[PDB]
Amino acid sequence: TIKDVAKRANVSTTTVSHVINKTRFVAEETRNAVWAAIKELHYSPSAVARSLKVNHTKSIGLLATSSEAAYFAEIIEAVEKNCFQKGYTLILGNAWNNLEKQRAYLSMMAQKRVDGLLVMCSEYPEPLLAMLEEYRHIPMVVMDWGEAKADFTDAVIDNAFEGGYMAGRYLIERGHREIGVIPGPLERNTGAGRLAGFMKAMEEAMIKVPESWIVQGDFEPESGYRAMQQILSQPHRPTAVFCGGDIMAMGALCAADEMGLRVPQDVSLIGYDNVRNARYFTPALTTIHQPKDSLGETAFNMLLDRIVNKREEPQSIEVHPRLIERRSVADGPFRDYR
Amino acid sequence: TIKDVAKRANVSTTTVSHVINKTRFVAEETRNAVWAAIKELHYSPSAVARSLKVNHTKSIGLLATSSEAAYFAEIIEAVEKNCFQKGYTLILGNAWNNLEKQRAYLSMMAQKRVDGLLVMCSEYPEPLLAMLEEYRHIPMVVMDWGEAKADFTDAVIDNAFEGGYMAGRYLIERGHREIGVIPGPLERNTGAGRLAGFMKAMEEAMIKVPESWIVQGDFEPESGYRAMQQILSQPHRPTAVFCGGDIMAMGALCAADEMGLRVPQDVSLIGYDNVRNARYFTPALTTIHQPKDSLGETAFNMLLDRIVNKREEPQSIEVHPRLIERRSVADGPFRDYR
DNA sequence: AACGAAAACGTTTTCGT
DNA sequence: AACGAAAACGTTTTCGT
Ligand code: HPA
Ligand code: HPA
Repeated sequence: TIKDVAKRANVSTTTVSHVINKTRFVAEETRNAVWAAIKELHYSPSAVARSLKVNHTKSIGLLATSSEAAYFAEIIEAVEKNCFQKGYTLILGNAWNNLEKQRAYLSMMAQKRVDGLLVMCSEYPEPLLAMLEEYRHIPMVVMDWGEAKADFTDAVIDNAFEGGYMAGRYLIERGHREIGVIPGPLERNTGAGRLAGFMKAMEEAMIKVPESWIVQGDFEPESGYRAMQQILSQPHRPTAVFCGGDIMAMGALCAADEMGLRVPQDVSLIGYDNVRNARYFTPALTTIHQPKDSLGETAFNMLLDRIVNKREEPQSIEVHPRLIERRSVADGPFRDYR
Repeated sequence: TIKDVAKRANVSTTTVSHVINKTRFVAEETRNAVWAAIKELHYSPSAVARSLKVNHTKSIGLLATSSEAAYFAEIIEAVEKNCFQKGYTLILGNAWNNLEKQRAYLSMMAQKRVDGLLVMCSEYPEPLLAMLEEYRHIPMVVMDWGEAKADFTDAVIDNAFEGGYMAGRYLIERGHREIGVIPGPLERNTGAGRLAGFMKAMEEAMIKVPESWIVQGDFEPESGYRAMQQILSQPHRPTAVFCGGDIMAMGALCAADEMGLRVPQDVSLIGYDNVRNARYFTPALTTIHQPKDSLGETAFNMLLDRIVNKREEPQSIEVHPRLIERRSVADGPFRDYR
């Protein structure tokens, strides 16, 4: 088809290619004539052919977990903005935490020859770290670890522990001493790490968390629902709760209401993530905000770098969570006494 | 690199290619030897080369509006499941309703030579219908129109009007006669069409909607927020409200609460979409459900068809909305009298 | 029986002059 | 000055025998 264009125009394909890519000077007349043809012939230059030669697809592949979850979804929309602006094409793939599913997309990706790879897998067992490393040659960044699990990749780090700590500290300073917590999955950073950040503040204050007050969640609203319930469904209940993710908080909130308990009036609740629409939770949710957009833009960037400036050394950038006060928390019993 | 494999194995690339694609019989011995090499050499067959020849990329491109919005996001996660299972690669692109942005991704897409194109643009002006048709040769389906706007594409249709109608009819039959409505954008099917489905039921019942009771939204929680407010912020207010989308409902709900009005006790509210987590709205939201997943799987399918069975004739499939009763609606003044 | 040799797919790019 | 001819990128596939 470039051949076809060359001929309607009566110049060499070499010519046509030069004008289409402004890669060498071409007389106006010639240049026009080309476009002329380019047009009527209705030509779409082939990226496949092109990549075949120049050696890069100008496309990036996101090997994610899932994409419906608010959290994830916001991150993804961000990464996409960035590919778009720097000319990349996004290939989105959800592995749902399945090794097989993962071994597959990974390979499909390599085969399609993505210029780099963004990794958001949530949980990383040895088996997965292992496949990951077989692709060390394709440049890549992990957007969701706490520390840097490997040497063959870039890492953007969230400081999830200091998020955890901030959350607890707020409750503490608000008068609270009987706190419960519904962490998310311990096999995830945003799961374990937020918890532990919360747990230090507790020890620090000599607050002890009765095991019957800690109930695992899985980031989904339903998990929050059941965990709330189980908490408030007992003789002795805390006055405040730290919930590992906004969406689950949202479920925690529904149950409180269902049991006719008032928030924050009967139970205070603090979440985490600061999802796009936690302000419209009822009540407006007080939570820890995760820089979602910078987590994304920051990831795209270390990758480009590696890609463009051909970097070989691993790198890591920290990002920082911060408290957003809204209306789901009220002073606790000890406020006045400090 | 296939050449490299051929040689470690001492067979022809032709051979290697036959075993890698099981496209002709190869002796075990030979077959093994190949894999052998395939392995140590650590070979990843090139899809780019391959597509270059066989003529198809085995990849589909989603030219969407945005992907953070619950609604959209759920649809997308669906389409992705389907590509994955039928071997396709997904290229996600958000045009945010911008013509330019649209003219771009469209072209980037063609150039990358996607096997087909899924279209979800929300609004379709002539200018966009126009670009769309310049790509009539790349097979495509529009997942969001009400009727079939063109002849050069497939259409999956939602019956949004009969969704609108169902919603109104519920309110009516619950005792309600003073209803307000916050529709979404009239330039969108899910905007206009839901409204009109609602508006017929009204006329049908001789209920009239005071213009001061209809306030445009844009599907975002904030728009619901402002529109609620404006409704309840006036001398005479309705007792029930029909809100064009769940997320905006969610915002409508927050404001009611903020003005200290009770739902459903003070105002009844019915939404639309049945987003994944409307059940955890507070109160659990009564709404019209949109088959999201079938809207997706149904789209992927007409496309495959066109792609695989090489279809030329346009086609359209209807899908059907349905009421989900939860807890945001209560009987109105006229319940007993019917 | 089981496999090779060689052209082609649609570009980009080196050297020409 | 302004442009062409021809090889190459990494596969698949037709005909061989
Ligand atoms: O794994 C996760 N899933 C969903 N939301 C989240 N927010 C933090 N981590 C997660
Ligand atoms: O355009 C839309 N955006 C978001 N949610 C929606 N639900 C129906 N239509 C829409």
